[PDB]
Amino acid sequence: RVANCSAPCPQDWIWHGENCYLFSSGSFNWEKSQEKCLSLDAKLLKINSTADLDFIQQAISYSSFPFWMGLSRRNPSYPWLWEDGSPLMPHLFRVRGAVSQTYPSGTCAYIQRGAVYAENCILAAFSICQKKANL
Amino acid sequence: SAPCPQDWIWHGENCYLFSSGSFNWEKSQEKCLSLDAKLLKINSTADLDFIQQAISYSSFPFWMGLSRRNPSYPWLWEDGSPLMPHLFRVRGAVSQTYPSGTCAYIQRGAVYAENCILAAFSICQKKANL
Repeated sequence: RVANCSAPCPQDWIWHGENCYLFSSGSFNWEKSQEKCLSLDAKLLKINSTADLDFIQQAISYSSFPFWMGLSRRNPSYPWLWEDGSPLMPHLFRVRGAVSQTYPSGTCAYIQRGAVYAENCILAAFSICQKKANL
Repeated sequence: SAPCPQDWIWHGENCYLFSSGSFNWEKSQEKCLSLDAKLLKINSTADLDFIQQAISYSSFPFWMGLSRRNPSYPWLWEDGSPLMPHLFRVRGAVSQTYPSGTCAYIQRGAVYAENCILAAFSICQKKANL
Protein backbone atom coordinates (compact mmCIF):
# COMPACT_ATOMS: atom_id res chain seq x y z
CA ARG A 1 0.00 0.00 0.00
CA VAL A 2 2.62 2.61 0.92
CA ALA A 3 4.64 3.41 -2.24
CA ASN A 4 7.95 1.56 -2.79
CA CYS A 5 9.37 4.57 -4.72
CA SER A 6 6.36 6.18 -6.46
CA ALA A 7 6.94 7.94 -9.79
CA PRO A 8 6.27 11.70 -9.98
CA CYS A 9 3.67 10.98 -12.68
CA PRO A 10 1.62 8.05 -14.05
CA GLN A 11 2.51 6.37 -17.33
CA ASP A 12 1.75 8.30 -20.56
CA TRP A 13 1.76 11.65 -18.74
CA ILE A 14 4.43 14.29 -18.91
CA TRP A 15 6.34 15.44 -15.86
CA HIS A 16 7.47 19.05 -15.58
CA GLY A 17 7.96 21.12 -12.46
CA GLU A 18 5.51 20.27 -9.68
CA ASN A 19 2.97 18.98 -12.21
CA CYS A 20 1.97 16.13 -14.51
CA TYR A 21 0.32 16.80 -17.85
CA LEU A 22 -1.78 14.55 -20.04
CA PHE A 23 -2.68 15.29 -23.65
CA SER A 24 -6.20 14.37 -24.65
CA SER A 25 -6.89 11.41 -26.90
CA GLY A 26 -9.31 13.30 -29.14
CA SER A 27 -11.83 16.10 -29.60
CA PHE A 28 -14.58 16.65 -27.02
CA ASN A 29 -16.67 19.63 -25.99
CA TRP A 30 -15.43 21.52 -22.93
CA GLU A 31 -17.90 20.05 -20.45
CA LYS A 32 -16.77 16.52 -21.46
CA SER A 33 -13.05 17.33 -21.47
CA GLN A 34 -13.65 18.57 -17.93
CA GLU A 35 -15.35 15.25 -17.00
CA LYS A 36 -12.37 13.33 -18.46
CA CYS A 37 -9.88 15.15 -16.23
CA LEU A 38 -12.10 15.04 -13.14
CA SER A 39 -12.53 11.27 -13.57
CA LEU A 40 -8.74 10.97 -13.42
CA ASP A 41 -8.86 13.07 -10.23
CA ALA A 42 -7.16 15.90 -12.11
CA LYS A 43 -8.39 19.08 -13.85
CA LEU A 44 -8.21 21.04 -17.08
CA LEU A 45 -4.97 22.94 -17.73
CA LYS A 46 -4.44 26.00 -15.55
CA ILE A 47 -1.50 28.22 -16.49
CA ASN A 48 -0.42 29.77 -13.20
CA SER A 49 3.12 30.85 -14.13
CA THR A 50 5.61 31.61 -16.88
CA ALA A 51 7.29 28.23 -16.54
CA ASP A 52 3.93 26.52 -17.19
CA LEU A 53 3.44 28.77 -20.21
CA ASP A 54 6.91 28.06 -21.63
CA PHE A 55 6.45 24.32 -21.19
CA ILE A 56 2.98 24.16 -22.75
CA GLN A 57 3.90 26.34 -25.77
CA GLN A 58 6.86 24.06 -26.38
CA ALA A 59 4.89 20.85 -25.78
CA ILE A 60 2.30 22.11 -28.27
CA SER A 61 4.75 23.44 -30.87
CA TYR A 62 4.36 20.15 -32.82
CA SER A 63 0.62 20.81 -33.26
CA SER A 64 -1.84 23.21 -34.82
CA PHE A 65 -4.72 21.78 -32.76
CA PRO A 66 -6.80 23.63 -30.15
CA PHE A 67 -6.38 22.47 -26.56
CA TRP A 68 -9.07 23.38 -24.05
CA MET A 69 -7.90 24.93 -20.77
CA GLY A 70 -9.93 25.10 -17.55
CA LEU A 71 -11.03 28.69 -18.15
CA SER A 72 -14.59 29.82 -18.91
CA ARG A 73 -16.98 32.75 -19.03
CA ARG A 74 -20.69 32.06 -18.62
CA ASN A 75 -21.56 35.18 -20.67
CA PRO A 76 -20.53 38.86 -21.21
CA SER A 77 -22.03 39.87 -17.85
CA TYR A 78 -19.64 37.43 -16.12
CA PRO A 79 -15.84 37.31 -15.70
CA TRP A 80 -13.25 34.76 -16.84
CA LEU A 81 -12.90 32.11 -14.15
CA TRP A 82 -10.72 29.02 -13.79
CA GLU A 83 -12.24 25.72 -12.59
CA ASP A 84 -11.28 26.36 -8.94
CA GLY A 85 -13.47 29.48 -8.92
CA SER A 86 -10.44 31.85 -9.07
CA PRO A 87 -10.12 34.84 -11.50
CA LEU A 88 -7.98 35.28 -14.57
CA MET A 89 -4.86 37.31 -13.73
CA PRO A 90 -3.62 39.95 -16.25
CA HIS A 91 0.15 39.34 -16.65
CA LEU A 92 -0.03 35.84 -18.19
CA PHE A 93 -2.02 36.37 -21.40
CA ARG A 94 -5.13 37.82 -23.05
CA VAL A 95 -8.06 35.80 -24.35
CA ARG A 96 -8.97 37.28 -27.72
CA GLY A 97 -12.22 36.43 -29.43
CA ALA A 98 -15.96 36.52 -28.90
CA VAL A 99 -18.08 35.84 -25.83
CA SER A 100 -21.51 35.31 -27.36
CA GLN A 101 -24.69 35.29 -25.33
CA THR A 102 -26.14 33.09 -28.11
CA TYR A 103 -23.66 30.34 -27.19
CA PRO A 104 -25.58 27.44 -25.57
CA SER A 105 -23.32 27.00 -22.53
CA GLY A 106 -21.03 30.00 -22.15
CA THR A 107 -17.63 30.69 -23.60
CA CYS A 108 -14.46 28.65 -22.99
CA ALA A 109 -10.79 29.29 -23.74
CA TYR A 110 -8.27 27.14 -25.55
CA ILE A 111 -4.61 27.32 -26.42
CA GLN A 112 -3.37 26.93 -30.00
CA ARG A 113 0.03 27.80 -31.51
CA GLY A 114 1.06 29.65 -28.34
CA ALA A 115 -1.87 32.12 -28.21
CA VAL A 116 -5.11 31.81 -26.20
CA TYR A 117 -8.62 32.10 -27.74
CA ALA A 118 -12.33 32.16 -26.83
CA GLU A 119 -14.92 29.74 -28.18
CA ASN A 120 -18.39 28.24 -27.93
CA CYS A 121 -17.83 25.58 -25.21
CA ILE A 122 -20.10 23.19 -27.12
CA LEU A 123 -17.54 22.70 -29.89
CA ALA A 124 -14.99 19.88 -29.69
CA ALA A 125 -11.22 20.09 -29.32
CA PHE A 126 -8.26 18.29 -27.73
CA SER A 127 -7.59 19.04 -24.07
CA ILE A 128 -4.83 19.00 -21.48
CA CYS A 129 -5.24 17.63 -17.98
CA GLN A 130 -3.11 18.53 -15.01
CA LYS A 131 -2.37 17.32 -11.47
CA LYS A 132 0.38 17.96 -8.91
CA ALA A 133 3.41 15.71 -9.42
CA ASN A 134 3.76 12.94 -6.85
CA LEU A 135 6.76 14.08 -4.81
CA SER B 1 14.50 7.19 -8.16
CA ALA B 2 12.25 8.69 -10.89
CA PRO B 3 11.56 6.47 -13.97
CA CYS B 4 12.05 9.24 -16.54
CA PRO B 5 13.33 12.85 -16.64
CA GLN B 6 11.06 15.87 -16.94
CA ASP B 7 9.60 16.38 -20.42
CA TRP B 8 9.98 12.72 -21.24
CA ILE B 9 7.05 10.37 -21.49
CA TRP B 10 7.16 7.31 -19.30
CA HIS B 11 5.47 4.34 -20.91
CA GLY B 12 6.02 0.75 -19.90
CA GLU B 13 9.74 0.03 -19.66
CA ASN B 14 10.96 3.14 -21.46
CA CYS B 15 11.06 6.94 -21.65
CA TYR B 16 10.23 8.78 -24.87
CA LEU B 17 11.20 12.15 -26.30
CA PHE B 18 10.13 14.21 -29.30
CA SER B 19 13.06 16.07 -30.80
CA SER B 20 13.28 19.87 -30.77
CA GLY B 21 14.57 20.13 -34.37
CA SER B 22 14.17 18.64 -37.86
CA PHE B 23 17.37 16.91 -39.05
CA ASN B 24 18.51 14.14 -41.37
CA TRP B 25 18.47 10.55 -40.07
CA GLU B 26 22.21 10.56 -39.20
CA LYS B 27 22.10 13.84 -37.24
CA SER B 28 18.92 12.72 -35.50
CA GLN B 29 20.60 9.49 -34.37
CA GLU B 30 23.54 11.56 -33.13
CA LYS B 31 21.15 13.74 -31.15
CA CYS B 32 19.42 10.75 -29.46
CA LEU B 33 22.78 9.20 -28.49
CA SER B 34 23.77 12.56 -27.00
CA LEU B 35 20.73 12.25 -24.71
CA ASP B 36 21.77 8.70 -23.71
CA ALA B 37 19.01 7.34 -25.94
CA LYS B 38 18.56 5.86 -29.38
CA LEU B 39 16.07 6.29 -32.18
CA LEU B 40 12.59 4.82 -31.66
CA LYS B 41 12.24 1.07 -31.92
CA ILE B 42 8.80 -0.50 -32.14
CA ASN B 43 8.69 -3.95 -30.55
CA SER B 44 4.95 -4.52 -30.88
CA THR B 45 1.51 -3.26 -31.78
CA ALA B 46 1.16 -1.75 -28.28
CA ASP B 47 4.30 0.35 -28.81
CA LEU B 48 2.90 1.56 -32.10
CA ASP B 49 -0.46 2.44 -30.52
CA PHE B 50 1.16 4.42 -27.72
CA ILE B 51 3.29 6.25 -30.29
CA GLN B 52 0.33 7.29 -32.44
CA GLN B 53 -1.48 8.52 -29.36
CA ALA B 54 1.45 10.75 -28.41
CA ILE B 55 1.71 11.98 -31.99
CA SER B 56 -2.08 12.30 -32.63
CA TYR B 57 -2.10 16.08 -32.46
CA SER B 58 0.80 16.43 -34.91
CA SER B 59 1.04 16.09 -38.68
CA PHE B 60 4.88 16.12 -38.69
CA PRO B 61 7.08 13.21 -39.81
CA PHE B 62 9.10 11.53 -37.05
CA TRP B 63 12.20 9.48 -37.88
CA MET B 64 12.60 6.07 -36.21
CA GLY B 65 15.57 3.72 -35.85
CA LEU B 66 14.64 1.64 -38.88
CA SER B 67 16.68 1.66 -42.11
CA ARG B 68 18.54 -0.16 -44.88
CA ARG B 69 21.09 0.59 -47.61
CA ASN B 70 18.87 -0.28 -50.59
CA PRO B 71 15.98 -2.68 -51.57
CA SER B 72 18.41 -5.65 -51.43
CA TYR B 73 18.89 -5.23 -47.67
CA PRO B 74 16.09 -5.91 -45.21
CA TRP B 75 14.76 -3.39 -42.69
CA LEU B 76 16.80 -3.45 -39.49
CA TRP B 77 16.81 -1.42 -36.30
CA GLU B 78 20.07 0.24 -35.13
CA ASP B 79 20.84 -2.58 -32.66
CA GLY B 80 20.79 -5.05 -35.55
CA SER B 81 17.50 -6.84 -34.84
CA PRO B 82 15.08 -7.27 -37.78
CA LEU B 83 11.59 -5.88 -38.27
CA MET B 84 8.93 -8.09 -36.71
CA PRO B 85 6.71 -9.46 -39.53
CA HIS B 86 3.25 -8.24 -38.42
CA LEU B 87 3.88 -4.85 -36.79
CA PHE B 88 3.29 -2.46 -39.70
CA ARG B 89 3.88 -2.09 -43.43
CA VAL B 90 6.39 0.47 -44.77
CA ARG B 91 4.94 2.58 -47.60
CA GLY B 92 6.23 5.21 -50.04
CA ALA B 93 9.71 5.08 -51.62
CA VAL B 94 10.48 1.36 -51.10
CA SER B 95 11.94 0.59 -54.55
CA GLN B 96 14.54 3.36 -54.77
CA THR B 97 18.26 3.37 -53.97
CA TYR B 98 19.70 6.38 -52.13
CA PRO B 99 23.44 7.15 -51.60
CA SER B 100 22.78 7.40 -47.87
CA GLY B 101 20.23 4.61 -47.79
CA THR B 102 16.51 4.50 -47.09
CA CYS B 103 15.25 5.33 -43.62
CA ALA B 104 11.82 5.11 -42.01
CA TYR B 105 9.52 7.58 -40.26
CA ILE B 106 6.01 7.70 -38.81
CA GLN B 107 3.54 10.28 -40.10
CA ARG B 108 -0.26 10.34 -39.76
CA GLY B 109 -0.21 6.96 -38.05
CA ALA B 110 1.57 5.32 -41.00
CA VAL B 111 5.23 4.34 -41.56
CA TYR B 112 7.01 5.47 -44.75
CA ALA B 113 10.34 4.98 -46.46
CA GLU B 114 12.40 8.04 -47.35
CA ASN B 115 15.84 9.21 -48.41
CA CYS B 116 17.86 9.26 -45.17
CA ILE B 117 19.30 12.58 -46.42
CA LEU B 118 16.00 14.38 -45.90
CA ALA B 119 14.94 16.30 -42.79
CA ALA B 120 12.31 15.29 -40.21
CA PHE B 121 11.68 15.47 -36.49
CA SER B 122 12.41 12.39 -34.40
CA ILE B 123 11.54 10.31 -31.35
CA CYS B 124 14.24 9.22 -28.94
CA GLN B 125 13.85 6.41 -26.43
CA LYS B 126 15.83 5.01 -23.52
CA LYS B 127 15.26 2.56 -20.68
CA ALA B 128 13.30 3.81 -17.70
CA ASN B 129 14.74 3.39 -14.18
CA LEU B 130 12.13 1.06 -12.68
